[PDB]
Amino acid sequence: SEPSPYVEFDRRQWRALRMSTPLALTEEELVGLRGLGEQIDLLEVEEVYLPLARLIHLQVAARQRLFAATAEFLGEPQQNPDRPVPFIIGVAGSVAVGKSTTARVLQALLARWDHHPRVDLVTTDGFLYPNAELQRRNLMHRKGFPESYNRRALMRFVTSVKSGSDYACAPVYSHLHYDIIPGAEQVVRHPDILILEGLNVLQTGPTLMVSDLFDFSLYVDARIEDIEQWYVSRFLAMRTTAFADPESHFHHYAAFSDSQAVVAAREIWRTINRPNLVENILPTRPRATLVLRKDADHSINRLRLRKL
Amino acid sequence: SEPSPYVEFDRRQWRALRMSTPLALTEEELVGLRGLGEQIDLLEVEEVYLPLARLIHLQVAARQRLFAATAEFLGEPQQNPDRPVPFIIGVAGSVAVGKSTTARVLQALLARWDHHPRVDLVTTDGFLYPNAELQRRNLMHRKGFPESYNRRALMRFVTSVKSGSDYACAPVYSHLHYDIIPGAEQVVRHPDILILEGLNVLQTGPTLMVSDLFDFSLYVDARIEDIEQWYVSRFLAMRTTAFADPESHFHHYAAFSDSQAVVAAREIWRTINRPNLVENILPTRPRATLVLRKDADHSINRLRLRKL
Ligand SMILES: CC(C)(COP(=O)(O)OP(=O)(O)OC[C@H]1O[C@@H](n2cnc3c(N)ncnc32)[C@H](O)[C@@H]1OP(=O)(O)O)[C@@H](O)C(=O)NCCC(=O)NCCSSCCO
Ligand SMILES: CC(C)(COP(=O)(O)OP(=O)(O)OC[C@H]1O[C@@H](n2cnc3c(N)ncnc32)[C@H](O)[C@@H]1OP(=O)(O)O)[C@@H](O)C(=O)NCCC(=O)NCCSSCCO
Repeated sequence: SEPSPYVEFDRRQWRALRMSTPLALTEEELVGLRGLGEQIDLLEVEEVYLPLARLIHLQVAARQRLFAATAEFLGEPQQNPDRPVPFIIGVAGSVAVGKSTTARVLQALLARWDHHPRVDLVTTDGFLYPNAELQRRNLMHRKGFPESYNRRALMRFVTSVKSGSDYACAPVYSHLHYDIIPGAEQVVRHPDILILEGLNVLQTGPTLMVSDLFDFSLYVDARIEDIEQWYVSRFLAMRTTAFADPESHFHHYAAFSDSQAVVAAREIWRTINRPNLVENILPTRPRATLVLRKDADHSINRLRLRKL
Repeated sequence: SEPSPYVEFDRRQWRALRMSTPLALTEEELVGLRGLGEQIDLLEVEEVYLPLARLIHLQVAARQRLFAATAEFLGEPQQNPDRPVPFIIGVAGSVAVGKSTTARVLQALLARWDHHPRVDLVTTDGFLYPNAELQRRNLMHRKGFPESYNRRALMRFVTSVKSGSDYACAPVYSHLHYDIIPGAEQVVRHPDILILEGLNVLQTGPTLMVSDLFDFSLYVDARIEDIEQWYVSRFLAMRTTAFADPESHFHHYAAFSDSQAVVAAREIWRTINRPNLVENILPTRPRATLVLRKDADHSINRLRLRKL
């Protein structure tokens, strides 16, 4: 036998940990959060996301006590009871694994908490370098990799917010144009909770990084072959959604046949997304507070929690 | 202007943070902790180590609330009020920087806390591979480097203790024989606080490591040229202490002249200790909760605290 920092759960065990947590989300609101391909329904929100929201609100008060201790030690004032220390959450995972929806659902739940906390959600792609700058660094084929984001700027952003700033700015990325939007900004004003979602978020290193500022993090996981399947399938579905727009950077993909589309999508997975997942994303899975394991049908039926 | 995760202090500012913290250490007890070359006196213990001990005891209660939240969420019992969750402390730094004394002094202070906590101290060299095994891996010239320790065993040890085990074993290293002592063990029995001191301790990576289990850590820092100076000087002093013992693995060093000794000590610093410090130890300085900066005279007159 051997001791471990983690505790594994199946949905039956984890759903019981919901207790009385109310369900403040309608089936229609879920739709507004549901991403293309995603199978998440209100049942999963009850048996999986509600226990998560509970665990997170238990730790928010606790986390603040810790920051209180340091404040006390330093002989500082105290804390405007209504302008606390932002609880930062990191959501990571591979492209097409569902992390985007997971973060949006988590934000909706936490925000509808009795004390109605101001909960902001920022995706890291707003921190991607503009295509022209990526071109400069010869990184257009490495878009999504750690070095494709302005990690300095990202770290400055999260640091500014958790340090108690009145406001902090983040650039905005346009998936439609496949590039940063000139002049656009997302202003975050001292939220009570900040969710940061991106491929890169849990990465660690020789310098203090955004992951070192997280008070809680989740990794959305799945069999790599399944994620590729979801990616390719989402790619074919996009021919009639995003790619169908004449303004789309990838509008030429709309006319691909099922066959040509699979070939193109598989190649991008093989040369860009798979390498990034295997080399940079997966290695960060061990440090996540909670790992959500999804089955081939996108169903979350297993979880791994870090008690230590 | 720019926000930061750290707050810098000079001794004048930091010593004021002592408040009423009692001094339960005699000048003679300090001697029993003082390492060869070290200049630490009771004044430094009051202006620097006492504020540290205070800050640590404020965070111990706070840290436990956090583990309490998770226990509550999981619907577990509660916690024998007298067999809690061990607060783990990491102490890192270069060879000859004084980290060994710093850890021993910290242990003495914390243990003499009103509620008399059971405080254990474990140095990582007990986890060094035996010379014969180092020979096997061709690492005898890399002794001290991360790959020279059994990190798997070390992680198992710290994990076992923080997980609440009744007892955990650690091998024992003999500096006199420059090797692991066959059959020797240090038994740690559910301490309230465990201090882990070693060159490697704050290292991070692709797997969950000992640093991920620390609730607080300190890095003992200094100008690299000063540390080399301290190393060489300690080396010459050892000719009449440790090396003077016929049983010493390095007994041949006792007969070196000042000149030959400096040459030998400088070469080891250049080929082993300096490379390790620069490549593996220093890069971990950013993640330490508290950095103790020492001047050429070993004096600690600056500190960097991680509030975030
Ligand atoms: C741009 C980048 C780095 C963005 O990374 P993300 O972490 O946002 O990827 P993720 O899979 O989480 O996508 C997030 C959302 O972004 C959507 N999206 C991604 N690419 C596009 C797109 N080109 N047009 C419209 N929507 C898109 C995707 O459908 C998600 O929507 P939902 O919120 O409704 O679920 C990534 O998509 C990428 O391009 N990686 C490497 C290069 C690559 O894959 N190129 C192929 C481009 S055409 S395939 C578009 C669907 O993947
Ligand atoms: C074995 C190892 C990895 C141990 O690392 P540590 O983190 O314990 O080094 P650190 O500088 O903290 O030494 C801790 C104590 O260990 C003592 N010590 C180190 N080497 C020896 C020794 N050979 N004989 C007796 N005492 C020794 C040192 O004087 C400290 O005593 P205090 O508690 O009184 O301060 C390291 O000393 C080493 O050998 N590194 C690379 C190879 C090397 O430097 N070889 C030269 C050996 S002769 S020089 C002995 C003094 O450095």
